[PDB]
Amino acid sequence: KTHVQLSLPVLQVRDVLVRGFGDSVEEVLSEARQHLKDGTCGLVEVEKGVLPQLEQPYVFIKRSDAAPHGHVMVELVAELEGIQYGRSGETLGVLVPHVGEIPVAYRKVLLRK
Repeated sequence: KTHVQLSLPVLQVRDVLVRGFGDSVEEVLSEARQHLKDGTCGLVEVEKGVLPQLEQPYVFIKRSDAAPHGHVMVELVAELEGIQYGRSGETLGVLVPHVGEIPVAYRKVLLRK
C-alpha cells in the first residue's frame, strides 16, 4: 500500500530517552521509516524550546493534504542546519524512537510510504 494508517504515541520532550534517529539526513529518514513500520516511533509536538532539546538531523511529519478515517495524511521531511529535505505542509511534530515512554496522547496519521 502507498499509505499506512498509524496511531503515533505523542511523547513529552523531557521523557524522550533516544532524541533522534541518527547522524545523516538519509539515516534519520531511513530509521524513521523503519521505526514507523515496526511500531517503535513516537511523535513530539513542536513548541518553543522543543527542537533544541532533540538531536539533529530532525525528522518531521508534515500534512501532505487537507483526512481519511480521522487519519491526517502526512509525509516525512528531514532538517539539518536549517535546510529541509522534502517539501510538504504544516508540521504535526518531530519523530523520535519510542522505547516505552508513556504517551500523553495518540496522533492518527495516514503515512505516505
